[PDB]
Amino acid sequence: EQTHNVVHEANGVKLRETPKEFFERQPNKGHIHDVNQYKQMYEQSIKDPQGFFGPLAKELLSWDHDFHTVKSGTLKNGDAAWFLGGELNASYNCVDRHAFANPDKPALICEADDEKDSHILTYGDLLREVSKVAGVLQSWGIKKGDTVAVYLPMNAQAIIAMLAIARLGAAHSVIFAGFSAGSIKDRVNDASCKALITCDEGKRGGRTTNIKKLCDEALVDCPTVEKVLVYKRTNNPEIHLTEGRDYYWDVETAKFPGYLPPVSVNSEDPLFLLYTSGSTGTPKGVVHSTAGYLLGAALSTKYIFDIHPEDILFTAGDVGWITGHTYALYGPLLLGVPTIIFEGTPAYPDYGRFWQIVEKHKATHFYVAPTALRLLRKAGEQEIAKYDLSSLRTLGSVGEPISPDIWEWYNEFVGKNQCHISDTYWQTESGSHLIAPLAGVVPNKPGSASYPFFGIDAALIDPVTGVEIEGNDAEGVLAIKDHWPSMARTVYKNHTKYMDTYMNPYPGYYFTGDGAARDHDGYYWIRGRVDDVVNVSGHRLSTAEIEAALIEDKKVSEAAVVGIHDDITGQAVIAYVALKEDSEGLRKELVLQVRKTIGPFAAPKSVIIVQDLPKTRSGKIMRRILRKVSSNEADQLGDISTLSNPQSVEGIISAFGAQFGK
Amino acid sequence: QTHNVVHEANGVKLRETPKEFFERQPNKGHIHDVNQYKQMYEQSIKDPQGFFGPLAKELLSWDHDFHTVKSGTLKNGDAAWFLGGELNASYNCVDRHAFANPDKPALICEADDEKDSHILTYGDLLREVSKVAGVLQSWGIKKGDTVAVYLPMNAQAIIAMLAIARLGAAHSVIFAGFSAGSIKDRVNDASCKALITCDEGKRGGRTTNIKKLCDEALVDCPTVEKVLVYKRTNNPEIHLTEGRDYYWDVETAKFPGYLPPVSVNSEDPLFLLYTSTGTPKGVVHSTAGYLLGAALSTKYIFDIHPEDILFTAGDVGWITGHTYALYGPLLLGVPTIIFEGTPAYPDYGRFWQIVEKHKATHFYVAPTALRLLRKAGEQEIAKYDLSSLRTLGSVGEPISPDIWEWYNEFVGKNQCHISDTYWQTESGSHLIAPLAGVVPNKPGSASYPFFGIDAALIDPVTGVEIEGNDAEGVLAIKDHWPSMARTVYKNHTKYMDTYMNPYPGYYFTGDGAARDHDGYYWIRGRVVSGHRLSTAEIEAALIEDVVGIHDDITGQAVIAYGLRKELVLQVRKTIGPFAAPKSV
Amino acid sequence: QTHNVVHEANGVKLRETPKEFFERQPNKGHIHDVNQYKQMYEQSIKDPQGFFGPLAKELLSWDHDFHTVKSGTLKNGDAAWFLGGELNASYNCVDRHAFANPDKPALICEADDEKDSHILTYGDLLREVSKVAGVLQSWGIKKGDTVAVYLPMNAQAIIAMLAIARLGAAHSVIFAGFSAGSIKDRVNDASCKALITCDEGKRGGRTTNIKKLCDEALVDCPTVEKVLVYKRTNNPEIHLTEGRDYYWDVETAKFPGYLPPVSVNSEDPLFLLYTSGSTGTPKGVVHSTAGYLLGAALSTKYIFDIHPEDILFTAGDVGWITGHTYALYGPLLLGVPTIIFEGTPAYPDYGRFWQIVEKHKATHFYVAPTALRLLRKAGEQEIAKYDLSSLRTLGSVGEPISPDIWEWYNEFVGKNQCHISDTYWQTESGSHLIAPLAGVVPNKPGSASYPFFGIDAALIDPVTGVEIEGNDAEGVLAIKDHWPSMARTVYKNHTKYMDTYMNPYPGYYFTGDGAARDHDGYYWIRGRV
Ligand SMILES: C#CCOP(=O)(O)OC[C@H]1O[C@@H](n2cnc3c(N)ncnc32)[C@H](O)[C@@H]1O
Ligand SMILES: C#CCOP(=O)(O)OC[C@H]1O[C@@H](n2cnc3c(N)ncnc32)[C@H](O)[C@@H]1O
Ligand SMILES: C#CCOP(=O)(O)OC[C@H]1O[C@@H](n2cnc3c(N)ncnc32)[C@H](O)[C@@H]1O
Ligand SMILES: [Cl-]
Ligand SMILES: [Cl-]
Repeated sequence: EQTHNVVHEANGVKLRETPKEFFERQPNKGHIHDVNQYKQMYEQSIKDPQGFFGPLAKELLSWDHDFHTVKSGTLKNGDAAWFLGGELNASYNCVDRHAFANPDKPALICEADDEKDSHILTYGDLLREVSKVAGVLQSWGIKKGDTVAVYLPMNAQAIIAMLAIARLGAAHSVIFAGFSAGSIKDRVNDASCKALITCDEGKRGGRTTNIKKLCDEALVDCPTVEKVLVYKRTNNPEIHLTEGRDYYWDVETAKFPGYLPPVSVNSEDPLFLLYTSGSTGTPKGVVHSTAGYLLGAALSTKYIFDIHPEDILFTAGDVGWITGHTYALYGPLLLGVPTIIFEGTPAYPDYGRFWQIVEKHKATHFYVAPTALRLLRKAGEQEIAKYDLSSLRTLGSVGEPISPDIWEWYNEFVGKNQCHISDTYWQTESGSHLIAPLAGVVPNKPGSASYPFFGIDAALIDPVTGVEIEGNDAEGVLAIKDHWPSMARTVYKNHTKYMDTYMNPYPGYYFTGDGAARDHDGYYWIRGRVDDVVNVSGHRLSTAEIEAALIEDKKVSEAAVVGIHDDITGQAVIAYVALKEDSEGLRKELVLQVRKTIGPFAAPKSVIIVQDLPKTRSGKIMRRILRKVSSNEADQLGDISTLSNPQSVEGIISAFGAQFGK
Repeated sequence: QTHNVVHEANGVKLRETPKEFFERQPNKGHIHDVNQYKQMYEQSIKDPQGFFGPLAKELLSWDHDFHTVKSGTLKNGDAAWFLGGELNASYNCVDRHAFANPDKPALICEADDEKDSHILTYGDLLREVSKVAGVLQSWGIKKGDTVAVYLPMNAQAIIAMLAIARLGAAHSVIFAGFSAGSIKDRVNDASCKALITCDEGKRGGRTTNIKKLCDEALVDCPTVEKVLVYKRTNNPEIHLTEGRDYYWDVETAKFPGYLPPVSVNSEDPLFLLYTSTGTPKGVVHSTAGYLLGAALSTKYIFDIHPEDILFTAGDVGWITGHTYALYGPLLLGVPTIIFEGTPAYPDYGRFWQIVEKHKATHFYVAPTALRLLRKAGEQEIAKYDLSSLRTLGSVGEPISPDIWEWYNEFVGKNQCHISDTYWQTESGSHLIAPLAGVVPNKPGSASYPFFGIDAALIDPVTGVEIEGNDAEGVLAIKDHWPSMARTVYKNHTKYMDTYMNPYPGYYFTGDGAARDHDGYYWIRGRVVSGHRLSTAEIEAALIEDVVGIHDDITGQAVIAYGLRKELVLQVRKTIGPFAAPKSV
Repeated sequence: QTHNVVHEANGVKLRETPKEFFERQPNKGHIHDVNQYKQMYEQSIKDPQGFFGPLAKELLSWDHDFHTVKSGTLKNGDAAWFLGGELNASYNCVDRHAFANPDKPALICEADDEKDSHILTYGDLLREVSKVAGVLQSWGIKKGDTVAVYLPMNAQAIIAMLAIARLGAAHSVIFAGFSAGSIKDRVNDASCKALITCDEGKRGGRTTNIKKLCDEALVDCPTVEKVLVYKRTNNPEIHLTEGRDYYWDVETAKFPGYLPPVSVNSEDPLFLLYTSGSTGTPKGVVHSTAGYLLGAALSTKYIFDIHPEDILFTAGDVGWITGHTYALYGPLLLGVPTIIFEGTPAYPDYGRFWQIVEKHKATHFYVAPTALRLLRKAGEQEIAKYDLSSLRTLGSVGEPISPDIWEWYNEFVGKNQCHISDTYWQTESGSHLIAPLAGVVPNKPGSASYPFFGIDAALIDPVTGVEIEGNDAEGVLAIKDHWPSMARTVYKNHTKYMDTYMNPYPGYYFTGDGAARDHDGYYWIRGRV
């Protein structure tokens, strides 16, 4: 049909063909001929994964040992495996092989917080520094199977640290630099890391950040950490190093040579742990294999973004999150292109920094979160005209829904109606892109991620019946019908939590946690999470974890945290608190509690003080009532006589109306 | 036609394989007739490189190629096969079949009480082996470690052995009937880092105290860092030691159903198997050579095809369960029946109920069991449909012509082939046996030597090989073979003193045998400076009025525990001048 | 024609290889003439990938292919060869020759007193090396560990090194003449998990205190968990520490005559060898596995002209690089017998070397000019008592050889019928740098002549730091690019390595020596600067 009765996003939406200038700027024949070749390749990646991914794994990756089986396992049994029998090394495929080919080609284009401190590392430079850091870790006893934590800002040392760890066959666990001491402690202890790599202080927005200080605070309770490597980011001599545990990056790396043999690992040996928040309260360490994850990175980076050897990628992300892992580090370095590592903010020294960077290095591909696009539209639209952005041809959006208006703003003001826009939908647990418009191939509907990617058999499940929905113009739970190379393989030392979360809810499928809709053309429209996980400015948060931090305050008895829409951050956290026995004073105190328990980025937008929370006959909190109230749907609550304290609802409603502003 | 030495063979008609064997055979037999067998055998002796090289590639999956098929000599105790090659045992027993057909049955587990019986597919087996391997790996188990197993004959024993071999470590299986002291000795000699066991066992309906005996042993086993305990009975009164003991179900739940197998060298030890007035010695088997011997013997002697189902009524506590309940059949990708209980529980028809239930085609048992069932449950055999069987194996002890006939008629219905298999823990796999559907049987004779086994009879007095037939003597083997044991753990000298030095240039089985005019071997049971002495005879001469040890000059020395000179002369004039003890 | 700078070169007639060399040669020479050598040399400089790749395949057995022949630069101290490949040193030096012909001799052992001499075949060598590795494997020694050796020059020293390399560990040989303080400094720097030594030694008929010195040093060596002690004299009053010291014979009896060798990466360290430098305490020179082995095999073959039928007698000691490269690896890699001499040139008389050469029909002899000066002074008359007609290559090493000693070496030992190879190299080069190839390069007494494959020699002006073009020149000797057997670091002190070798003249390797180059390109070593 032409009209949609379910997918209202799609009604009267004109397709947006790739502009002709995209192809004029393309350095070579595109990797895909047209949308028909894409459909053929897609159908093969579903019907015949062995014949499709086998050759691609050989083309894009360098192997130390061949694989005998392309694909094994099933979602329902949680035993997925790819490229069995094969051996390889991640740092070899990202550094060594490119350095041998051309050691002088740029690899890390590092733009520091303050541009005066920017620099460029070639592949030859990167090989030597990765080798030396790996040499230090090796002399410390790090070996295949160990885990090493990283607590660094978004700069060269973070990338070097990750690649040095993977060079030895160990798994890195990168901890976002905005995390508090308690969040560091939790992640390090769950992984039992033997070593940590960090720095003395950080630079953000021109202001100094206390990085080593928070490590010392967490490490008092991290008995498994034997040694710490400290990079002199500020060289502030007043930063204390603990004798026998802490050692300086520059001093130790000077003892070792600029080449170290990489350690061969199995395709399914763990490459890294990345701790993610879910519906649990405690963060869960998502584990990724080596071969499957790397192939997914190279494959998506190449085909969805249309990356060629001549190109330059600026992923405005942070390696503390999956987007930096896959599309600032592994994706581009696997393909041998330069990648821009930006340490600062889009506002420093002014709101043209992104564009100053793009113009400076003639970047061809730009990848950013819609939260930033909203900021630059609100505060820095006047800066764009100062910069030449004609080197760009691919503009990616990631991590949250992109509104059609922001899509248009991105298309016109950054791309000049001349670039292809790739709204990429995916997750930490998927490793790489799931649904995205391939650059130069897929026509765009603003606000739609369009078609599923190679190896991704997407489906919609009816939330009522648990049955897959045939046909288009449909809505439901977004699930995937078979595993794919870059799919996460477990939750570290807690594979049962992994099964209960992703595989068991919809047996036979993978459960994304998201709902979506499919229009008459097969285009998917993401409709946000269905498991009440909150995404604030691109950061996955656990409302359960925020409730725990608020309760830790001994003046608080009960806490209930929900998420609502926000014009700036996408979603905002609303915290409801009941006290046992101050005003904004207490509310400010609680916000700071969340800041130092989890991290500044998890602070609630607002704190509502209530006499008590609505609870069932059981004694448990009905959070549905707090969600309906917080979204000004006070009506639609329904019959509340099932509660044990229905009189509380009135107080909840009035408190939200009185305290959300103030 | 007449024998003056091998009296067993006089007037024994050959017993051709019944026609029903071939009617029940799922495919064309692997060997056409005895003449083809003789050609293949002669090559496996004269040209081991050209014979075993191709078979090693056919029957095994390799992670790294081998550059030399065969190396070393018996006289130097440096035997090695497929040098340079790398592989993994659990990959060849599980992974490769799971990829091919994950739903094909692998372990048909018959519990002590049938209500608890279940079937694991190759896909199921891969997941369970991977999860246990993940637990052990997170505990620090790695190549070169030894891990003890103290479990009954059930799925967990099989899973545990394969998970240990998946990491490149060596499993040391300890028969679940052993005492605390027997556990203690074996664990300490092997210096095991971990132990896998269960809380209690079920045998004949009665509960056995398994974990309790382990705790008693482990008080003096400092090398054991952690123990994995399976809830076989879930008896809550069974104590676990904080910080050491962890539950199988709890820990395996933390890890995924796939774990990369760890490649090992062809000559890396696959397992240690301790023997029962001697002190227990850990017989060590290589990885590649042992596996090939298992697959090769299982395939050709038993005539195993992919469609078949093997019931080895043995226990992994002994070599028979190791090779023909686990490795042999799983290497070939067939189902294997793991029976936890006794032949009497819940009644004396259980074996036959099991064979009927799963339509087993191959049955392998010790004459001791056949004597029991003949004495107490003969009437139960006919109650069950046993027409799926075509091969009936006997192992571990001589099968008398009388028992052979009873086995042939009441179990086989004069329609099956009987394979009297002779071998030892140290040989890894069959040495002398009638190939099913190929070799005619003489009841009580193991018949011909197997591929790669150059059998001979040695005069025990002179150490000289006996030429010709109608002969008797010490059973010895003239060259090493792929599945031959490689050492005794951390005691290679005892290995040399036992197998290689008594008759230098040969392997000494410890058994006597006779060879008749047709070449059939008849096992006849167990038997200083080149002169053989009898410790028993020196004790007798001294009593009318002794032990052996290694010696760097005279090879071995005899120590017997004015009068000392009188006794030495007594032994010289009773036995012989060269038979005097070194010291009295 | 005339030299104004290289005064050593004026009026020095070339000395061609005697005819009897080519008569005693068992097979067609590996290089026909000097002109073919220069075509090969120029390829080894202009095309290292195309020259050394095939030679790496030809001379070494691999467990994994390599993907890149050469990587890195002198200026960044990140040189690497045969990247991605794996192999094992003991497999190439023992196993593969045992399989081919186990009865061929490998170690021709001449003890301090000849009555105790014996010969190990490659089959015998493999069984012994396996048993010792089996001992170390059971002790926890594994790839990445370092194991110290404190043994005289005899079979056990050779066996211990090969057994340590069989497991993928690095052996740190400590010359048996070192004091306890020297042992202490070396063992601690390397953090050795185990030590292999003996109870006592035999040197010139006298007993030496070996275990006693180890015990005095080990009181300050916490990392050493276990010690393996060989019974050289079997003196029962030698104390072994309970729980730490075990006997060689007692432990090897427990293990089988074969053990699988452990694969190591091309650039995994094969050994540490501690040198005395101009800067304080000893420094652990580290050598790769593939690069070093290729260099040892390639130079042994082409400079000495070694063939399968030949027998090499390197009268050195494995405490030093000369014994590492040319008493052990070089010859064993090529599957020829090597003569391991424990005693002195003086005991029981000054005809010991020659009695050995005659005894075993040695075709190659390799010694330091210090021994030549000793024998010239004291043992010249003994040379005529022994048949030395099997020799055809006479090597000099470790120090300049004066034209006088050269002539003496040439006439009384070589009988004016042998070729003389004055080899110049260092511990840090792994193998020969400059030497006259046997049967190829005519000699100028006192000159090492031309650089070897992959060695791009040059002279630098010490004052200006600029390479000196043209011949008839003097200055600091340097190399313009790294070579396969070049040392890769100083253990846990890569900065000392960069400061010593790579930084003085960036872009070059600094040999620490001064030299001169004459109009014919022959190099004249002028000693340390
Ligand atoms: C990537 C990343 C960060 O991964 P993660 O931090 O795991 O968050 C994953 C969740 O982010 C949301 N999301 C991500 N990309 C889009 C998109 N293009 N359109 C709409 N929603 C999107 C969904 O809710 C995902 O499940
Ligand atoms: C198998 C097994 C268990 O191996 P193991 O427990 O080592 O006992 C090995 C000894 O068993 C006896 N034996 C084994 N098979 C037969 C046979 N077919 N006919 C006669 N005797 C036999 C011999 O004495 C063996 O040396
Ligand atoms: C080999 C070795 C031992 O290596 P090492 O002990 O490091 O000493 C190395 C130094 O010995 C001197 N040297 C070595 N060989 C010669 C020679 N043929 N002609 C002149 N001088 C020589 C130089 O000074 C070297 O740099
Ligand atoms: Cl005994
Ligand atoms: Cl006597």
